[PDB]
Amino acid sequence: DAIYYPVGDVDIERGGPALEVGEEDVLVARSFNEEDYVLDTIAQYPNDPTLGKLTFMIDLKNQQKDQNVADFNGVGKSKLTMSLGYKDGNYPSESQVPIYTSQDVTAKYAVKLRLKGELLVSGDEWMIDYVYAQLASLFQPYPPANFPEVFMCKGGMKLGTFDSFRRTCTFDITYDRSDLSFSQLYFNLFINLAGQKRENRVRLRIDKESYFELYEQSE
Repeated sequence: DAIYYPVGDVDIERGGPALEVGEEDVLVARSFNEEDYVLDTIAQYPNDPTLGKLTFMIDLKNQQKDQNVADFNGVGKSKLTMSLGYKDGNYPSESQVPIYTSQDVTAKYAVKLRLKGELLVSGDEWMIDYVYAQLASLFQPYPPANFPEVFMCKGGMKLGTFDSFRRTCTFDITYDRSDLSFSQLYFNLFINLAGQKRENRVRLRIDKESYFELYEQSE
């Protein structure tokens, strides 16, 4: 009966080729890091103590903003948000938050990013059921392979390397493509853990090499 949105070993990349940034292109957003940081948050469902499943997503952020661009939601520390419930993998509307918001339909965009780090569950009573990174003009479109709105989707062993028990996933992915159109741009991790308990202490290390850049392309 559950609304359940798994993505396995998927590797989707869309867009024009890597932008060779020229004099007329404009950097409209850039975030980066000077050191590693770790998100460390207990995952659990309020109001439902049913054991065995934790579905959550990560708003992906970097701590430094390029001082020549406007503030944007991709600046800060990454954070974890539970799905609507144990049997509902959707997210509340108020949590469906874009990294960047466009104000001009005619704009064409290019993105350069690196996402490097590690997801770790705590202890030995949980495993990673699925995990994927997604850049898209929609929030959690499903199945993502069916949407041209999905620009980058990297899941499972296409996202990173797991330990023997799938307690950890260590990743280092890049994306560099152009000619993108959107109203709103989303950059997230979508995760589900399966296990024997009601909660887990979840850690996500974002390595200092992680960064995000957005260009408006010269027409």
